[PDB]
Amino acid sequence: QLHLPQVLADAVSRLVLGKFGDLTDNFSSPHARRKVLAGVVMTTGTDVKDAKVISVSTGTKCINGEYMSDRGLALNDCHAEIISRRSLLRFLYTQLELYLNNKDDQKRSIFQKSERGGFRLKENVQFHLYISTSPCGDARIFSPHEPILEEPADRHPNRKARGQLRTKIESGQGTIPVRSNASIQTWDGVLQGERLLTMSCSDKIARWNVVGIQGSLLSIFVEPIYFSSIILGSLYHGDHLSRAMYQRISNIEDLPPLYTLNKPLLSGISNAEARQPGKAPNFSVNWTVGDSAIEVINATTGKDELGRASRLCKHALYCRWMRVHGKVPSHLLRSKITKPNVYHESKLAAKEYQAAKARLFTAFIKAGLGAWVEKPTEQDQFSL
Amino acid sequence: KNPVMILNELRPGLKYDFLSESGESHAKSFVMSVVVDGQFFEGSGRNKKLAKARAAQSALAAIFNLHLDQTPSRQPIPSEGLQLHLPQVLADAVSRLVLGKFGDLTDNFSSPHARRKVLAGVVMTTGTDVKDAKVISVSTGTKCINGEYMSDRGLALNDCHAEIISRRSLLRFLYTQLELYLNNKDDQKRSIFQKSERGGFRLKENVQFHLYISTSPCGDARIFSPHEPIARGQLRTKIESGQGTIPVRSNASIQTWDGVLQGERLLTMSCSDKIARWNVVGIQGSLLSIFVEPIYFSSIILGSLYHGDHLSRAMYQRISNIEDLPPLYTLNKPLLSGISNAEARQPGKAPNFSVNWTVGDSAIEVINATTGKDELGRASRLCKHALYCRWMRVHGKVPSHLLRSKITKPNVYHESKLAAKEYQAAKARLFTAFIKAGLGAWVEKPTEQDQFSLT
RNA sequence: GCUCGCGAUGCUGAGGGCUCUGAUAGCUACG
RNA sequence: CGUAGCAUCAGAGCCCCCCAGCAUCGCGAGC
Ligand SMILES: O=P(O)(O)O[C@H]1[C@H](OP(=O)(O)O)[C@@H](OP(=O)(O)O)[C@H](OP(=O)(O)O)[C@@H](OP(=O)(O)O)[C@H]1OP(=O)(O)O
Ligand SMILES: O=P(O)(O)O[C@H]1[C@H](OP(=O)(O)O)[C@@H](OP(=O)(O)O)[C@H](OP(=O)(O)O)[C@@H](OP(=O)(O)O)[C@H]1OP(=O)(O)O
Ligand code: NA
Ligand SMILES: [Zn+2]
Ligand SMILES: [Zn+2]
Repeated sequence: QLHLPQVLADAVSRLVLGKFGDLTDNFSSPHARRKVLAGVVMTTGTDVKDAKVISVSTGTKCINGEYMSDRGLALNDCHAEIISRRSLLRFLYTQLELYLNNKDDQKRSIFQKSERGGFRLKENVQFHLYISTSPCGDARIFSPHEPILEEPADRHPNRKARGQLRTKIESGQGTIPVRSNASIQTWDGVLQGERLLTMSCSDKIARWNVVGIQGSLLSIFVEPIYFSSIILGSLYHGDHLSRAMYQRISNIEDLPPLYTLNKPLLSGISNAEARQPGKAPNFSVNWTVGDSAIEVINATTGKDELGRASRLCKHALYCRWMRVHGKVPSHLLRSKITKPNVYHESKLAAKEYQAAKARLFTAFIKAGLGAWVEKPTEQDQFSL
Repeated sequence: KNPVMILNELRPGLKYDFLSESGESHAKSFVMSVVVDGQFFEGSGRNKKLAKARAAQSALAAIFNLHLDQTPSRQPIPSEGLQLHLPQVLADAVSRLVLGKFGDLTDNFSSPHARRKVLAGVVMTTGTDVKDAKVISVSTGTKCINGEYMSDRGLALNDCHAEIISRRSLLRFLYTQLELYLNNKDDQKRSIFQKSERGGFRLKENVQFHLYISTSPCGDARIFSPHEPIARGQLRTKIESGQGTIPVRSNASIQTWDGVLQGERLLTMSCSDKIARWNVVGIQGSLLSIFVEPIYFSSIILGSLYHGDHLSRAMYQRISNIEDLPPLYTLNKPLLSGISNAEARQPGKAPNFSVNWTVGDSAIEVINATTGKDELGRASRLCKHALYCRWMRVHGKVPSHLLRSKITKPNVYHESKLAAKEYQAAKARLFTAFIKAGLGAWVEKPTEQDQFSLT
């Protein structure tokens, strides 16, 4: 009921589990089967009374190359922790609309207006990420197993494999370094059979630890937001996790003025979670506070089982962003740059988020850790 | 509704024969057959139930009327003279023929070179029957030469994407056909060429070439989403490493030979764009155009990744604004079809070699895609030097008054090419059409590569 | 300490095949 | 009113084949 780091971790684990149970008919629903669960919890104080479960999700798979959407209707990455961040973005958009509904609703929105233009979180509002296991890539690859009291730390931390950017590789096991032989995916290349490379969860969480979790579109309204803590339900290796999350790019420099290399609390839970039996389900559930029920997405297609777009896809998010843009006065924008109303350009209007991304990519390259691998440029050239 | 189930309700006593299996892992291919009302049908797929469902598809479509029609899966018919059969049946015939001949050249798909990502081929039609179609050439490959291996003297291939190799081996077929006409007064009836009223030669009537590619060609014809089938036509260049393409920016300088080893790479055009180019200046190239009138593909069959709207854009529609073309040149609008038993995607690395074979060769030639030369470092039969040698042989034989464009004592490859006045003018109009459509400059590779001579 | 080459034992998303079980939509046959 | 037999999903069991990294250990070499 109080908040020192271990009981905070145990509390967020408790909360995400319990919310998941409520949404799955006390874990009796067919959509309770999972190999990885992840969740976001918001805190407003030292009291579990004030702590609320912002989102929950599951999933261990990414999209098949054939199913990338040139309209932003599919989910590329259904690892449970990626999905939980996207559900958090739905919550952030909803809180912006709650804010500017009327001057009486504004006091219940988590945002205020900011001295530097745009909007920011109100004080002592924090976000905690929970994952039932360690994130693929640098935080996991070297030790995919529960730790032991006997020699817990890494015996070879100076190997060049340590810290490397690594891609999930379509149809292959493992997470693969960005070998210096090629770095450009092409849309036609991938449809043909080049395997879709998707940066590992450890790398995405490092990137969120530089540019914030709110993405580029939301940064046009809101100052960057960062996870206060990362809590792992099993497979917690501290040296590996802290390497993966921030310590490998401490060489980053020249970040634009609100951005920083965030170093959230990392922690495991008291009673580590149990490896779930059975095959891993091919679906991913997701829930954001203020939803009546879970949404279930087929991870390999990026869409629900009837083929509808997720409330979490590029296109739905873009639509949320436009709803808010329409209600935001021109003077209150964090960027007055004008860009056409296509997903890719609208993102380019986040000039200093883009600059931050550049410093990130440079830090990895200078560090010898490889060049970040992006999606085919055609992925984001769509309109509403 | 599921085809196997519908056919079971129709003819409940179903025996499906399992015709054995090919490949392993993702390159698995099963074939499943059934006999309905006396006729014998086939289906191909990665897994038995898909092969079975496609056999049942052939069944219900052949014995009864068609099936589901997604719409992008249905095909643009050609510009005029809808000659050769139903579009789908011609498509499936062509794809079977190329796939068969590839089997023949690879000891029924067992040889080490049978493993491939893209298979392409050219098939010649001479009548309305599909009995006397004939495979002219067969090729594979999805890689290009590295600039470290380009030749100042014409001994290396630049581009080994399957369809490009297919066209060049076609050119070998065309030199052979002219040599056939010339070397004996009687072999003219056997040839595909005849003398042209405008001078030079032209193809005999109803001789058509059909291009087959196991996938939509790289570049603009592939920039779309296969499962949302309901988008701007830029030019693109192949990238330094691996398959696929990126669009060109019009403001980048044209290449100069040493300076594109020092700086920006020696970029090569995407297959979608090269095939639009072929739809304007024809497939025979410039040298052959000194001897022959322009030749055009009549069909383009895609063994997978077919979508009618985007293929149409990439092949002709995106330069429908071209005008002022030389005599005999046109914007060719061929048939665009997919096939019934479409190929599955095989995620994985593309092989490093390119197989090529023309009708008349006795065995495949295996080229290292990255060196543009064969297994033993020799120049292939397709490189610029060898083709110019064929062309010079043919120039030694044509009387000077039969040349469609006058040239005497040819010495330099580039000079001989420049002699093709009208072809170079059609090339100029194609480049103009692309620029004025807002789609980009053609990346002309440095012409110092063509400053060489036979001896 | 690392890197490179060779070797060994394991670890960690695809494809394929076969068997069982429940539904759902069918289709026959018989009393 | 039942039983038997002849596409979908959904779950379970037994196999085969990848994947390109990673761990641990050996051998040779270089820094
Ligand atoms: O991490 P994910 O949840 O999978 O989504 C991200 C996100 O794109 P979307 O929020 O539009 O889906 C990034 O965009 P930002 O949030 O940083 O604005 C984008 O990176 P870019 O903005 O630089 O395009 C990145 O795509 P990429 O992999 O090309 O970096 C993409 O990750 P995935 O492509 O793996 O979904
Ligand atoms: O089949 P490709 O590999 O695409 O070869 C063509 C062909 O070159 P060669 O005939 O010497 O092999 C073209 O020549 P023509 O058929 O038009 O005579 C030439 O175009 P030029 O007319 O400008 O020589 C073009 O090169 P480019 O892209 O520079 O126009 C070149 O394609 P590659 O250069 O990519 O091999
Ligand atoms: Na990107
Ligand atoms: Zn992950
Ligand atoms: Zn190509």
